[PDB]
Amino acid sequence: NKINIGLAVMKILESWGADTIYGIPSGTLSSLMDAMGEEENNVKFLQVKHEEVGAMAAVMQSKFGGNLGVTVGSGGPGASHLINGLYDAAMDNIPVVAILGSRPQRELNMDAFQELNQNPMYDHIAVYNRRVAYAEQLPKLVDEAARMAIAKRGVAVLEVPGDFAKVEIDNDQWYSSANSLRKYAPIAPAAQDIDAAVELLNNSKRPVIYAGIGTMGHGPAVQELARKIKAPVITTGKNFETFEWDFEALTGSTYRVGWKPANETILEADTVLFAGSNFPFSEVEGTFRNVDNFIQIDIDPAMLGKRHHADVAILGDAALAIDEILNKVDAVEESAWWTANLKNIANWREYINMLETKEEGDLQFYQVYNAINNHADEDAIYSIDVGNSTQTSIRHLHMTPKNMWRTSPLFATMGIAIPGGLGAKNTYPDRQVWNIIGDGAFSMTYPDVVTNVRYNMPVINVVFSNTEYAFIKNKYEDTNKNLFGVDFTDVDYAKIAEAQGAKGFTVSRIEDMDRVMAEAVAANKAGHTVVIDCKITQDRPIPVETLKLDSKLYSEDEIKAYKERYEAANLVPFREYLEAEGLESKYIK
Amino acid sequence: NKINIGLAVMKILESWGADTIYGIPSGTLSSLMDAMGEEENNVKFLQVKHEEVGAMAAVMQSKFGGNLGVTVGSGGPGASHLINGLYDAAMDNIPVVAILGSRPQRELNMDAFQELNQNPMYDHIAVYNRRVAYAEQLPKLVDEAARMAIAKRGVAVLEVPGDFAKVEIDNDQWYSSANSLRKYAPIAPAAQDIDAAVELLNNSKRPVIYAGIGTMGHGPAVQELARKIKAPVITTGKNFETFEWDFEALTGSTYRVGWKPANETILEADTVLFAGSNFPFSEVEGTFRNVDNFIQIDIDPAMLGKRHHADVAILGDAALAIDEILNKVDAVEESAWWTANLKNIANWREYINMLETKEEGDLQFYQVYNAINNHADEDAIYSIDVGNSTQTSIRHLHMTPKNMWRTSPLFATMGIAIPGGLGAKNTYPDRQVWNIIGDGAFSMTYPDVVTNVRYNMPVINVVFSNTEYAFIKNKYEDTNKNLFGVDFTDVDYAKIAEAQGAKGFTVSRIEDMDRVMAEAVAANKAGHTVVIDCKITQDRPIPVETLKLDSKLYSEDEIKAYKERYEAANLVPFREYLEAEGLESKYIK
Amino acid sequence: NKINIGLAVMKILESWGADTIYGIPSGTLSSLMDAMGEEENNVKFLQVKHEEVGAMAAVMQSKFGGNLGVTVGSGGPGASHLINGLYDAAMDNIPVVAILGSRPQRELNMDAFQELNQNPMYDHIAVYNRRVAYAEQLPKLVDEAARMAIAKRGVAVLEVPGDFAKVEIDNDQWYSSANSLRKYAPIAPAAQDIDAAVELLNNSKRPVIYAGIGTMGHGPAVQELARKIKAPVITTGKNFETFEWDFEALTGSTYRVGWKPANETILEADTVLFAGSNFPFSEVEGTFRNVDNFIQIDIDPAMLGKRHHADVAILGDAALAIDEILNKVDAVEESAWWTANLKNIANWREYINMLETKEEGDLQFYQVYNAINNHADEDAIYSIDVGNSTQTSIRHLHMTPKNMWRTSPLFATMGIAIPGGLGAKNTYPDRQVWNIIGDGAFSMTYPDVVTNVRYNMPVINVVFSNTEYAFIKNKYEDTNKNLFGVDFTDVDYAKIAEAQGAKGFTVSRIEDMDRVMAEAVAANKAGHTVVIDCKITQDRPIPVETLKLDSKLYSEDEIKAYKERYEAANLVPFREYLEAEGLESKYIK
Ligand SMILES: Cc1cc2nc3c(=O)[nH]c(=O)nc-3n(C[C@H](O)[C@H](O)[C@H](O)COP(=O)(O)OP(=O)(O)OC[C@H]3O[C@@H](n4cnc5c(N)ncnc54)[C@H](O)[C@@H]3O)c2cc1C
Ligand SMILES: Cc1cc2nc3c(=O)[nH]c(=O)nc-3n(C[C@H](O)[C@H](O)[C@H](O)COP(=O)(O)OP(=O)(O)OC[C@H]3O[C@@H](n4cnc5c(N)ncnc54)[C@H](O)[C@@H]3O)c2cc1C
Ligand SMILES: Cc1cc2nc3c(=O)[nH]c(=O)nc-3n(C[C@H](O)[C@H](O)[C@H](O)COP(=O)(O)OP(=O)(O)OC[C@H]3O[C@@H](n4cnc5c(N)ncnc54)[C@H](O)[C@@H]3O)c2cc1C
Ligand SMILES: Cc1ncc(C[n+]2csc(CCOP(=O)(O)OP(=O)(O)O)c2C)c(N)n1
Ligand SMILES: Cc1ncc(C[n+]2csc(CCOP(=O)(O)OP(=O)(O)O)c2C)c(N)n1
Ligand SMILES: Cc1ncc(C[n+]2csc(CCOP(=O)(O)OP(=O)(O)O)c2C)c(N)n1
Ligand SMILES: [Mg+2]
Ligand SMILES: [Mg+2]
Ligand SMILES: [Mg+2]
Repeated sequence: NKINIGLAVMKILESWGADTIYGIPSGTLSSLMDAMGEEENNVKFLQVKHEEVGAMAAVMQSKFGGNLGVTVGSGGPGASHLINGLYDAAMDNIPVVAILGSRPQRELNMDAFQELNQNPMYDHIAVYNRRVAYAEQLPKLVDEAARMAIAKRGVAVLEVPGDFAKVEIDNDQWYSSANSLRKYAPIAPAAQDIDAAVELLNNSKRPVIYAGIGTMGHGPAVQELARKIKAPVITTGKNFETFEWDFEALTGSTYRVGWKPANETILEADTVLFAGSNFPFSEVEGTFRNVDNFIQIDIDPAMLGKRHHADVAILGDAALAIDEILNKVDAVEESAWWTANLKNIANWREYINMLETKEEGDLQFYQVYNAINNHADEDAIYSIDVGNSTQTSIRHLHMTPKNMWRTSPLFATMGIAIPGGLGAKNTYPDRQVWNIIGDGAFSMTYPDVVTNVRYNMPVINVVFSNTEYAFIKNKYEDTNKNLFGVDFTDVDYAKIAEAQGAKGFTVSRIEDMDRVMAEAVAANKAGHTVVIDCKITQDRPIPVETLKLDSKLYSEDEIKAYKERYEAANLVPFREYLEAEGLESKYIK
Repeated sequence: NKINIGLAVMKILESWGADTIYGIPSGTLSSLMDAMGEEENNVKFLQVKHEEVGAMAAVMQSKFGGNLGVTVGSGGPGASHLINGLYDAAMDNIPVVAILGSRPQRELNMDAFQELNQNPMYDHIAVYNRRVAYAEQLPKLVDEAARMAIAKRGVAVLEVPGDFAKVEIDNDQWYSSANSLRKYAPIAPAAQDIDAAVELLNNSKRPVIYAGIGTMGHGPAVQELARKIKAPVITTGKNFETFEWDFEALTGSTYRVGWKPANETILEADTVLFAGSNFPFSEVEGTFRNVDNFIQIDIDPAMLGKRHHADVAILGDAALAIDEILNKVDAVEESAWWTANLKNIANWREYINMLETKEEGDLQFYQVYNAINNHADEDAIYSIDVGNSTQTSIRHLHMTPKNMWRTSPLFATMGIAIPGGLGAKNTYPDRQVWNIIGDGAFSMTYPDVVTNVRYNMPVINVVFSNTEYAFIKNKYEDTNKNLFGVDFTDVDYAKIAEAQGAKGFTVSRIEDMDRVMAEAVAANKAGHTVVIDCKITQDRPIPVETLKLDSKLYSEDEIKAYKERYEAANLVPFREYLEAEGLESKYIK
Repeated sequence: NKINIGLAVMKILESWGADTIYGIPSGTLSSLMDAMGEEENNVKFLQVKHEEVGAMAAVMQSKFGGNLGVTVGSGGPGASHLINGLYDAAMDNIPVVAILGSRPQRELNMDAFQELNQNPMYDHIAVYNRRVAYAEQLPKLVDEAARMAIAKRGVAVLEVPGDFAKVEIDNDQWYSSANSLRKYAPIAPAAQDIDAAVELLNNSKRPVIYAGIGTMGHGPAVQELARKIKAPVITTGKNFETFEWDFEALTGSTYRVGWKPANETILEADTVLFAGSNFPFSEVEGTFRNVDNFIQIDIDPAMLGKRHHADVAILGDAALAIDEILNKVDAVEESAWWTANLKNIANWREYINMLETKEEGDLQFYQVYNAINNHADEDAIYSIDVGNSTQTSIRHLHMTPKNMWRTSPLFATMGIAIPGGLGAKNTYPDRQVWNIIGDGAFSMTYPDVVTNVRYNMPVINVVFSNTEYAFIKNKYEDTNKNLFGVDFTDVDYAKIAEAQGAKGFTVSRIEDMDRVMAEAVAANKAGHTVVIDCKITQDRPIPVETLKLDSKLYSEDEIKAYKERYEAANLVPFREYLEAEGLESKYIK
């Protein structure tokens, strides 16, 4: 009883649940692909236009809760095109199997055509990186690659000479260890550490909960704890979906891609409950410079006390920890700290709502997000690209745990949106998927819009056309001293979409946004991939990391100019709200 | 309130329990070392003669249950000398902090004297590998390096420009996260998996327990389980101390560095309980080629089903798993399989004992080990080097859990013995420490014998002088086809020892061994480091991976020659014992 | 017609002149070594005690003008032990072939015993780094490795699975490209650039010639040019042998390992003729801070204008360039600049000679060098280790082009002396070879003294025993602010030497030095390797990089203390000599 090595490989991938391979077919990968669909195998190939899109899609697939992704790249240039997707997965600790094709074994080291040592290529970021030495061990290595990708939460790479998959072996000369896959259940926290945390929280006059994705799946519990001890909630740029968008005590996120409330709260807080987070701006932006006590909860020992000295360290699942704390902590009836924060939050929501609900004028991204909120399904999935217009989505999207919002948050590679949409739609074929993209990022990946069309994976692409980079337009004055230089004409994305078999729309006026969005959604429900080219203004989101509103921190002229520029006449500095409740700023003046 | 960065670094190391730095002082490391012993700091420097010895000692320190080790290497050649120690730690998953000195910041990239990019040097094996960008962050990075070394169980590397440690900072500009150190407690296994294991064990006619270091600390329980279900025990080359050397059912280890019983048992077994092991020879030597069922217990998901398909996979602490299995499994009163094995083991012990107890003649390593057994403390520590004479120690040393036996088991670097002795003696100053070394390995490290002398860390070095490499003398016929070529004259190690301030002994006769060993131990108890130059024969340990004893596997001539060569006339093939109990070989004929 | 791959490999090495392989025999290298000496092959194996010594010897062999060296390291720890030797070769641009042994092909990627990916190990420093993919291509790759090592002037690395060399192939399936070896002849400089150089030299009032090893073989011409235009000569730490030690206008080298004259001259010069040098201290020590014009000659375009802006750049052989300049430049009859320099040099020689010729007292390295000068052959070879006592040899050894002086000048790895002696003696069996070593460096390599003994390669080891590191004792005050901490007892090296089959001597008094040196040389001429343990004082060489002698640069107290400490009462600051000739310092005051 013999079996083709390529088929054995497909059977192994199938056993691990990796039923989708992303890439472009070619010579150095043909032997493997030729076995797909054989003997009832269910592994399918999803062909992309650029390998980086395939790599990112394989990765985003897991981020969205899908199966283990597999991405391939032909010897040399195909393999190197995977880099942005693999680095993203490495930094986000996302499991993914990358198979690098290669010239046949006989050609290795001969300086043959497109023949090179690809082992160095991804050695720095991989959790597994090997060049298959002979055909007969390919199955064992693919099996281990999957096992390692999952166990080590990262990129497992295999360089495979193109002649190996054609070889035949005895069926008893291969096996899958997928049946032995086991994962650790939630780890219960140490009572000693939970008690120390409870004591600090009980004695704090200004507690604040800072929740990262470690709290995913436990938003209701966090909101319950927040209300019990009257502690406002701050979230991370990756964790907005965990909370009800309209939660009374949600202050948003800190720093640039955040809200005004969160940025003011963290500088006035006394005790922080850092739950399931590895906020990267912590040290360099002095996020916790005014905090007195720091309590951290995490399942990874490497993270304990990393972003700030921890007065209390809790090793364990955030869910279990939050529950234990919720049960032991004292209830707080009233709090000036809480009252002041709720008003500060309400003030901010009045501002955001007024921008979103404008009725006429030149289109701004604010109204595009408004239209999305008015037409999106309650369980819609959002694949967000990297840029100023897209990341500001967290100030507008009315999400809940029913949604999923993913991007490239740390490596922050542009072009992640479209790949994300493919991974999502592949995992949830009957679910509404949105790709929110800036024109710069769209320009790096729009050729792959045809991929959604060809594979009947309908998505809604929302493109923000604002000529010059909005975000980049904010780093030649706040850091530099000269002008700018980031111009771009204006290509017709809607026309390009039509040329690709997709449905294109173009909108540039607030009064036309709702209708255009309605037609776009209806078109998507008819099974079409759509591209909405939103010609927006040059307006930038109000800089919440530099709030020029407090008269004790900035001059009248500054405040006046700041308000006029961002239409923020009605925003009120947090200190006013603190003082209105009988409290005083702990750092201002 | 200011503080020297070097001192802050020492305070951090002290907080993590890393109170010993191994290396050689010099310019590119002086700024750091100059702060040692300041403001009551207790971090001490242990100066070696070769940096590789310092690196290996820092690593072996942890292997022996000591504190986190720190090793330093001066810019360029000092740092590169650490390689063998770091690779060993990487492959053994042992935490260790390596600090690479470097030319001052101003000289970087200038192609100055001894100035180079050292980031590539250890990037492949490190769990952390960074070049400090500016003086003020050195404390934070040393703190994280320790946190990462421990959490990731590996090598954390920092390249430190020599001018950084001289800089001063505010005391509030640094902190240690050592107080937040937390580790996961033993993980309880899934009842479902324990039950599946119990069912297989209950229905097995020939069960065998294969225990690796995952069972460290639970030998009594394993021995109890072995007796309850009448399953012989096989151990790994790293796990002998876990069992009482004279346990009735201990068959030893498989393959070359093993015993005859274990090698025959594994080929006749039906069900294997692979507990806490990652035996590297599994696949390439077909260790489990005749097994029917395979049950594996491990705390690392990456290992489940790695060395063989697992019919049952148990994720969890070996201790807890063994206890649960012991409690649920059915007791077995009698077993022909067990009886046959006990006799096979007894036959082997008769052979080994007869070699160890010879009374007169040219010295063989067998009698050296006999002398060690007759004079060593019950809690003696053994630091074993890499070679034929030293590794065969597991066939002779009468150990128990009261002992510790460590070597370089996977990377297998020669020269690990002396460094191991330093790490051990540093951790246990009042405990008997033995370094068992071959002359080849001794020749790579004997200059450091002076280190034990100078720091008053008395150890007993036992050197096997056999001219040509015993092990290497067995790879020019069993693999090659030509002669050999591994000669060495015979230097006077005892004389060298005296020249270094140590006490030297020379012995070449069996009838002189006991007295020499007695004087050596007495000398060590007087506070002296000793070197026993054992001039042994060219005799090689009987090859248990190729037992030429069964008349159905080898010819009369072969058996006759095999017996005469290894004085094994009385060894009896396991099949005879199986048949004597009414059983039949499952593979022979 | 078939041939063993191992033999084909040896035939190829032989054709490239690589007739000596350094290393230690073992399993993963046996297949290759088993073919040595077959079918009249003349490649021999030189067995060392530590692989780093083998690597360094293979490299030093070429530095001393020998054949292409080959060094081997067994899979894992053997290969990693080569690092210090390979990094040295990489930084010095010395050709060398390194063969890394490896577990058999079938074991690769199986996580077998001592099995690992060694491709990352030396990728950063190698000019060629490949893992042989299959047995049949081994010959082609060894051939290319030699071709690349030589053409790229660096380290060519091949990882070779241990089972490949055993395979047989058709004799017509391999060939050597050694017959096609071709090298570029000296490149003639552009007349345009030579003329620009001549013009500057002609118009300079204070010309100085700074000669690096690019001038090797052309010292007489440089000395002739120096005299013709009356330009003093400065040499590099690697180029002393190029000049007659007593040349009237030789000022020595600049910075720490240099002479007083050179250090003062460079700061007073106007035009520098930088010939064949890449002096690493140039920028970081501001060597040329006071120069007005800079003319550089080099055969490597990458070096032109590297160490300083070049007013004139000459691409070409230093010999040809010097000759063209010598022929076109104007002769200079007299020069105050020249006269002042000759007197400054003479003053320095009076100082050095008085220290070297002391008659009685505690031994200092000065008198050891004196004894060497009085007994060494005119064509003696000097292998110098890294340290304060050894590098200061350039202030004392009376060398000429008949000698060869080599060390590890840039990577600066300690332990280079003994390996250098092996490479030298292997290349010149009937030539006197000296290894000058500090006790610290000796302690990292003395086990290999037995290698010279066993292979009958008689060398004279001169060891400076000064307890604490002399050089290191000068970096805890001139850079740090605390005490020191670099103590070492005092082992009996002479006794160790005797134990190794060598002849040991011990000397600690000036009045005994000549006799001891005489007996040592006579013993070496009797075919014995000798070890002279020179117990010297703690005295440090006078710091020429910080001359506290000029009353306009330092205080009376400083000058007085400086003179008393270094017995330099009679040294006169260069400015006095300049002013005596009617000139003025261009920077002092
Ligand atoms: C252009 C751009 C701008 C951005 N701007 C901002 C900004 O202004 N503000 C902002 O906040 N973000 C911003 N981000 C996102 C930011 O870079 C980070 O990716 C994000 O804040 C990290 O969020 P996190 O801490 O929730 O999760 P991660 O960094 O993913 O860390 C999660 C932590 O939770 C732990 N964990 C996981 N599971 C559990 C469990 N069950 N129990 C306990 N612990 C668990 C993990 O071990 C880990 O330590 C931006 C991103 C981009 C691309
Ligand atoms: C020259 C030389 C020759 C050798 N020859 C032999 C030989 O012939 N035979 C031989 O057997 N060895 C030999 N060895 C040793 C061999 O190379 C391996 O290092 C050794 O067998 C590995 O043993 P192990 O499986 O116990 O542990 P490891 O390889 O260290 O693996 C231990 C396993 O236990 C798991 N674990 C850890 N803690 C727990 C826990 N609490 N609960 C559950 N699981 C846990 C780990 O995750 C891991 O999978 C030799 C070594 C040398 C240097
Ligand atoms: C501990 C220690 C201390 C030291 N201290 C000092 C010190 O104080 N002072 C000092 O001077 N040195 C010192 N050195 C040596 C120093 O580090 C350098 O290695 C040495 O100065 C480099 O000398 P170089 O310029 O002659 O040659 P290299 O750096 O080898 O460069 C030679 C140049 O010549 C060129 N070249 C080669 N062939 C030709 C040709 N035919 N024609 C033209 N150009 C050619 C090359 O391309 C190259 O640019 C020390 C070394 C050590 C280990
Ligand atoms: C692949 C990649 N290249 C470059 C960058 C740098 N970068 C970050 S934001 C940005 C501007 C992107 O502009 P666009 O997508 O048009 O978004 P906008 O800021 O205008 O909304 C750039 C170039 C990046 N993050 N990723
Ligand atoms: C650093 C290092 N170099 C080389 C090897 C290869 N090797 C393995 S065993 C061996 C022989 C060692 O001989 P010795 O220490 O004399 O022990 P013996 O086998 O004679 O008892 C060698 C060279 C190794 N394991 N480590
Ligand atoms: C392999 C290596 N390790 C460390 C250094 C750092 N280093 C440079 S000089 C020196 C002192 C060496 O002392 P020794 O050989 O005794 O010579 P001395 O200075 O006393 O004459 C050291 C440790 C180096 N150059 N190479
Ligand atoms: Mg844009
Ligand atoms: Mg030996
Ligand atoms: Mg010294």
